Amino acid sequence: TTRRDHARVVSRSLTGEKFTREQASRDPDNYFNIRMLSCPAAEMVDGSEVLYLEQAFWRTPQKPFRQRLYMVKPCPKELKCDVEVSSYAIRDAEEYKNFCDRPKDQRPLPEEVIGDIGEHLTTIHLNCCDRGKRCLYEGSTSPGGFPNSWNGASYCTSDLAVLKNNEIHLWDRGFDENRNQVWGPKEGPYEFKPA
Amino acid sequence: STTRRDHARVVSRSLTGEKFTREQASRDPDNYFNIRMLSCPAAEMVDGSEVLYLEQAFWRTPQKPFRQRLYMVKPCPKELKCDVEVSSYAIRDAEEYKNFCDRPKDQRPLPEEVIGDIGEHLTTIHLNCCDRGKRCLYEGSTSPGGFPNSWNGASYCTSDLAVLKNNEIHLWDRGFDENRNQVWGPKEGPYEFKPA
Repeated sequence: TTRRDHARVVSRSLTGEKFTREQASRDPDNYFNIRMLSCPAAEMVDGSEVLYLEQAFWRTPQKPFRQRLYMVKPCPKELKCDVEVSSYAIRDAEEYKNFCDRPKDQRPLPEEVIGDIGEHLTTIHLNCCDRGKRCLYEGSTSPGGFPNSWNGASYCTSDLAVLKNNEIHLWDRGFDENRNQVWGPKEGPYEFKPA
Repeated sequence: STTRRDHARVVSRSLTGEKFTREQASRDPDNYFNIRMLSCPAAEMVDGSEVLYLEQAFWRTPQKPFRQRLYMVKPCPKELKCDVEVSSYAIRDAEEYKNFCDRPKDQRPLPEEVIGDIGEHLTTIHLNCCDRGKRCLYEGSTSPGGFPNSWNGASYCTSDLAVLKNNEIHLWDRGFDENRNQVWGPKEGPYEFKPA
C-alpha cells in the first residue's frame, strides 16, 4: 500500500459522525460525550483533501463549540512520514455551522472553501503503526520548529491516532506563554467512535 | 455616603469563598456544567487594590482546576465615572498556586511574590452600582472590542461580571475570532456561581 492509499484511509477514518460516549461513561470525571461530524469540503491542486470537521456537546449538536478545516495528504518522498494532517481555523465559521447536514447549494462551495481557510493551527505527520500495535496510524505535532519561529504567545499541540473501524483519538491542547495549559482535556485524547 | 473604596470591599467580599454553578447546571444541563469556584484574598495593595486568587474547576475534579487567575479589585480612579475596577491577570507558574486557598498563608506564595510574579493582563471591567429595582448590586462588562486573546483561533475575549446579594456572582468569559464568532466559553449566558 502506498502513501496515497494511506492518506485515503486516514481521510476516510476522519469522516462521518462520531461520539465519545463510551469514553464518557468509562471516565466521566475527565471526559464528556462529544459529537464529531465531518465530511469533505474541497480538494486542493496538489491532491490534498480538505475536510470540514466540527465538534459539539452531545446535548447541543447544532451548536458546535469547535469548527475546523483539515487537510490530509501523503507525505512527500523526501519526508519519512506517511500522511500529513494539518488543521486550520475558518474565516467566518458561522457560514459553516452544520455544513455536513446542509445541501451543497446552500453551503460554501469548494472554491469558496479554499479561500475560507484561516490560520494554520497544527500539522501532524502520521506514521503507519507496526503490526500488533493497537493503532493504524499515530502522530503528534512536531516538538521542534525552525529557529526563531515561536512568537512567544499561546500555542497549541495535537496528538492524533487512527484506529480500526473509523475510531479517532484526538488530543488538542492549548498553552499560554509560560507553558501553562489553558484549554483542552488534561488527561489524554478524546476517543471518537462511529455512531 | 458610600465611597468607591467601600464599594470595592463589597465586591471583593462577594467574590471570595467557595461557589458552584450546580443549581444552574441542574436546571439547564444542555448548556451549563457544574463548576466549582474557589477564591480567597492573596494580597492587599498600597494603592488599595485587594488581590484575590480565583480558580475554577469541574465539580468532579476539584483538585485539577482548568483556570487560575489573580483578580485586582480597586475603587475606580477619580478620572473615570465608575465605582469599582476589577482586573484579571494570568499567573506565571500556575502549578505553584494549585489549591492556594486551602494552604496556609506562610506555606504558600507570599503577597510580595504574588504581585511580583503577576502574569499578563487579561481583562478589566468597570462595575457600576446598580439602581434600586435591579437584581444585581454591581454590574459591568469589558468595553466593546474586549481585550486580545489567542485561544483556539480567537483574537479577543470579553468578560461580563455581576455581583448579586448574598455572594452570588455571575461571570461570563468568552473568546471570539477576528470575525466575531465565539470560540471558547459558554454560549448562552453567564455562569451563575452561588455559595454552597
